[PDB]
Amino acid sequence: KETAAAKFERQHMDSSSAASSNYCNQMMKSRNLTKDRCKPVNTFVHESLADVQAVCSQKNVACKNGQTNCYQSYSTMSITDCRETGSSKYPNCAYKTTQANKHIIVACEGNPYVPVHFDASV
Ligand SMILES: O[C@H]1CO[C@H]2OCC[C@H]21
Ligand SMILES: O[C@H]1CO[C@H]2OCC[C@H]21
Repeated sequence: KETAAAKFERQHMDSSSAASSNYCNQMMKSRNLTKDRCKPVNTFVHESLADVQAVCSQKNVACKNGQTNCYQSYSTMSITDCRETGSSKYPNCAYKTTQANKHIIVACEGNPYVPVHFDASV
């Protein structure tokens, strides 16, 4: 199917600015993140693809799994955190939409060196 780079864009990119309270419910579904199960948590970045791709040349930091290919953005970015509620039960996945402005940390790989995993937001 899709590549790791493409999967990252599908799961985490939404350049279309600060996200409603129904945002995650619609987005998690439209991006096919509720196909096999209700993905517990997810984060969407409201910045241009170029700006997110540029993070691969920014601050090198350790990944949560111990690998060394993670990078933290020098500036904060507009992001939306999606967290599954308790009343949420597949195939009816319910999410809590939370907007914020924080630095993002992504793992990069390949040639071209691009984001392939969203590690965290700090
Ligand atoms: O869960 C509530 C929050 O905002 C409403 O609009 C659509 C669905 C909704
Ligand atoms: O499993 C139970 C716990 O809370 C309910 O609401 C939706 C599904 C439910």
